[PDB]
Amino acid sequence: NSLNHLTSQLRQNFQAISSSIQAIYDRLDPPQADQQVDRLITGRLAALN
Amino acid sequence: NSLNHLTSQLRQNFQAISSSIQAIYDRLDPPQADQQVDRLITGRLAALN
Repeated sequence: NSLNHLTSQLRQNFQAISSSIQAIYDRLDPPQADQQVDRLITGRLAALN
Repeated sequence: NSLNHLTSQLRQNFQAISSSIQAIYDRLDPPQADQQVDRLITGRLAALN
């Protein structure tokens, strides 16, 4: 159960524009993408916790 | 490891302007800054949990 829960957390957006990081640097300039990607980093660190 | 991990999480912004509360105030109006301070509260209570 722990692995299926952990892997399914990668679908979450965490109020980001996209759940795929490459889809963020493709859409926005690098300065704007960092403040969007940061939500994916924090949300997925909490998933590991 | 539990002490330094807990203290390092005080650096985080949790999608606020800054990690310092006194920086959230003196930059923003009170009712707006109140919403920003709440972001630090949830992030740091989760760190304690």
